[PDB]
Amino acid sequence: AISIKTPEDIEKMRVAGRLAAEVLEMIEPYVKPGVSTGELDRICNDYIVNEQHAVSACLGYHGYPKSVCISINEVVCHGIPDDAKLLKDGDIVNIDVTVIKDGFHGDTSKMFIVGKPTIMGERLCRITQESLYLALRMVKPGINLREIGAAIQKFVEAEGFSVVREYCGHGIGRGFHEEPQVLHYDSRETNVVLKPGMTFTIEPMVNAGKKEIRTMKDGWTVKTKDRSLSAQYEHTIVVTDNGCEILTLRKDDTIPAIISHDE
Ligand SMILES: N=C1N=NC(N)=C1/N=N/c1ccccc1C(F)(F)F
Ligand SMILES: [Co+2]
Ligand SMILES: [Co+2]
Ligand code: NA
Repeated sequence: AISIKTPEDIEKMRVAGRLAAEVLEMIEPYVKPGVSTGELDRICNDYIVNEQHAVSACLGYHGYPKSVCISINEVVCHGIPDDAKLLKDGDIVNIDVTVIKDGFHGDTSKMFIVGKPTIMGERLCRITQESLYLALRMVKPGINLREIGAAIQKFVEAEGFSVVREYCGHGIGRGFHEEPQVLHYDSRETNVVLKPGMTFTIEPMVNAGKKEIRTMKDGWTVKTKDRSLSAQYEHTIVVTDNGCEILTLRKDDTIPAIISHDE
């Protein structure tokens, strides 16, 4: 029961996506060594609310206590903005912003690397993003979700990394999570054939080591089961008549906003 967004609806996604991508533009300057994840959440929430005049879709969603998730190193997802957590040299850092504005969600996230990169997180972060872009490039009317998922996996495995299975991109709209599920791997289960006007996310979680994850005592923080690094990027898109438009693109992104397969 995939909604097909209207024109007016799609225009609201664009706004909401820009909003969400703008939070992540805003925050980069403040992503330095010595800063606290607790501090960043403070910063993004103030902005979301006061400046952007939007709400976090994070906050109180299943009891989520903070306004953005911010995962570090071997934290895979849903890390908790913690006033005592500080960023060190060498850290790979995901911050996931999801925003509602005028009743539509925008949902995006990115890796920041902090101070002096290391070769390994410099790399895992690169593949992770290329595995998103690869997939972004496949989206068009009549392709199957299954193809996309299979493709992300191969890319990712060929580099000696694994795709986290527990999480998936998703339908998005008036709801955070809508059909379809966007698995980032192959499944006889998946058989979705895309149509002009579906909105959804692509957001592969990629581990440097093995694909097994583990939730912490706090009920929230997911880690690598082998403490290997993990990394994620996410975008929201609309399928178009000839391809896709990416609705949460940033100035720092290197793929076009509009993507066409037509002649
Ligand atoms: N699937 C997701 N893509 N972006 C997000 N923020 C996603 N999920 N967030 C979840 C999922 C379950 C429970 C709580 C959250 C929260 F709060 F981080 F948003
Ligand atoms: Co997100
Ligand atoms: Co998402
Ligand atoms: Na991580």
